Amino acid sequence: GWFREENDQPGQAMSLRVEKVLYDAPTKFQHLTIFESDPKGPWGTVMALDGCIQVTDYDEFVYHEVLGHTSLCSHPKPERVLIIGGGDGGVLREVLRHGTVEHCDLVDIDGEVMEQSKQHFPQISRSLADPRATVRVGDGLAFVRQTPDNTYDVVIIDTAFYKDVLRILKPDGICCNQGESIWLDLELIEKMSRFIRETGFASVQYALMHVPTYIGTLVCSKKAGVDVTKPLRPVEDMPFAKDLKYYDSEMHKASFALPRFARHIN
Amino acid sequence: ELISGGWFREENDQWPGQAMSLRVEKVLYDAPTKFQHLTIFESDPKGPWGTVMALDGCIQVTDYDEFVYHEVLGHTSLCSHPKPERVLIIGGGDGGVLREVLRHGTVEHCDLVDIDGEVMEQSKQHFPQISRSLADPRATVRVGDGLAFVRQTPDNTYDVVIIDTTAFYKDVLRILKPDGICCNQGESIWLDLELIEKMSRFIRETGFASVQYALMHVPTYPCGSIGTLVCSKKAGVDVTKPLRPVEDMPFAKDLKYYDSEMHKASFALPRFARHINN
Ligand SMILES: C[S@@H](CCCN)C[C@H]1O[C@@H](n2cnc3c(N)ncnc32)[C@H](O)[C@@H]1O
Ligand SMILES: C[S@@H](CCCN)C[C@H]1O[C@@H](n2cnc3c(N)ncnc32)[C@H](O)[C@@H]1O
Ligand SMILES: COc1ccc(C2=NC[C@@H](C)N2)c(O)c1
Ligand SMILES: COc1ccc(C2=NC[C@@H](C)N2)c(O)c1
Repeated sequence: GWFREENDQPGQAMSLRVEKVLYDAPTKFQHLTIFESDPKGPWGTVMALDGCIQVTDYDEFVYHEVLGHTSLCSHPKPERVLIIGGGDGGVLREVLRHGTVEHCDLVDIDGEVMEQSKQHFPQISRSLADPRATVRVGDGLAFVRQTPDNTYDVVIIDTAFYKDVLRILKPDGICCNQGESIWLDLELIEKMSRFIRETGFASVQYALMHVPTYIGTLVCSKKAGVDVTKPLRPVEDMPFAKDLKYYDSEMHKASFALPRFARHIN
Repeated sequence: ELISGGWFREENDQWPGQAMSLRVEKVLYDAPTKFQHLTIFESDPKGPWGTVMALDGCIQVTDYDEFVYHEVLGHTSLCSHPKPERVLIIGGGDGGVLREVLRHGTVEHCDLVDIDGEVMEQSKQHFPQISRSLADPRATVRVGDGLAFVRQTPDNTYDVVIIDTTAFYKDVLRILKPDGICCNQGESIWLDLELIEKMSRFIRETGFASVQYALMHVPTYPCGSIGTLVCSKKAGVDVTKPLRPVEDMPFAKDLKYYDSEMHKASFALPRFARHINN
């Protein structure tokens, strides 16, 4: 058998050989597929949601180190962190390396994702049981609505709402979401960036990522003048810097340099 | 083999258990050549790709993305050179690199050698926007093996050598002038990290003073990432910061990918790979 991935945005398909199907069922919220890919390939275990791959053993370090560290290294002293989505635990694992982090909340709508990540991606999900984390099953929209002003230093969106994200951040707050591809959806990113800036964020900057197959991130600061393109707390000064396989300060700087057709985003 | 409405399947033997497929709208060419199997087709009009070129079942050019790897190859090499007057391109029968090279006012002549005359022929036909450079009076376009060509070239002929391909490295160093920049199509840091390190190491060894690997951001590559080894003949040259920034040259604003920030960014590698560049 072969898992086939397709996008409405057509005439193209990416196919992965299925070694063993590990989970395949709808959930309260979406279709969840987990499979062991060809042992001769690099991919390891693969997770898709509604047919779109979200996690592979092989590349997960990329998007988890970028979202975790681009945001937290852009913050003067991130103590309280919210993660919306992230039920696999990867961003949480990266967030929790930082010795400044006192507490992280994680809210994912789908408790089956977390359950299934516990069983099939222990390399990613081990962080869910960290004492500095509180993991909640529920809607992030509903969650941010019922959250006090000035609760978090950083909100990470790993999937009215953006007013509430702005509201729940402290004055020096960093918001970081999963952006669309500049190839696939330049139009969406332009719109998101304007949207976010208008709802109140002072600077919005798009960071690009290098994935083995195809993504990036919007990094949003509440206070202006702050150049998020240069690390405010370089990871190189921190004890875990050599533990990371993708992210460092040079990659952080490089990530905001956009091909010319997309530059006007930043 | 290929039919209209059928699917083009791209597989890679270094990466088993995956395939990237494209829906074929119109088969344009599908025959063996003297050297390779050339396959050209119009892809799904509702997709972004347009016309697609494959050699031995490996896609080499699409209308959508060609600007990336041609701008990266053309300008990273030429903006690292004080005065690129005479330019060699090995491979590149489609003319894409050549079109970028010739944007530069300092170029007097560019030689181009591609082993397969059918590639150039079929690029003139089905990718006019890439191959229009093949008719430029400042270009001499030749059918031949690049191995024999550089073997037969005098010492200190070229300011820049660009290897754009699907003992020889001794020759490239030899035929470059003292200020020479060599540039090649590099393998993926994902697929073949080791090849790049062995390659970078033997290039330096054969006698190039510095070697730096640049990364590109492509819309799709089912084999990881495509890169470029940018190599300096003279010592004390830093290819990672543009020697002649494109922002000063009248055609900068015509480029869709490359600029100085992209140039600098391209040499920042993922931590797992950074030892390649230091
Ligand atoms: C698996 S994670 C994939 C990203 C790479 N780590 C994506 C998660 O976002 C969750 N998600 C989607 N919408 C929401 C909302 N509205 N709230 C919380 N979590 C959400 C969804 O259940 C996935 O687990
Ligand atoms: C099409 S180009 C790759 C597309 C990026 N412009 C790859 C070309 O290299 C040629 N090639 C391969 N081997 C050689 C040799 N030995 N010499 C010259 N050209 C070569 C081959 O015919 C393609 O046209
Ligand atoms: C080679 O097949 C693959 C492999 C990985 C992904 C993937 N990893 C994260 C997310 C962006 N997509 C994919 O979509 C297809
Ligand atoms: C949509 O599927 C695609 C699209 C593009 C490529 C490609 N562009 C440059 C060359 C190296 N490969 C591909 O292989 C498959």
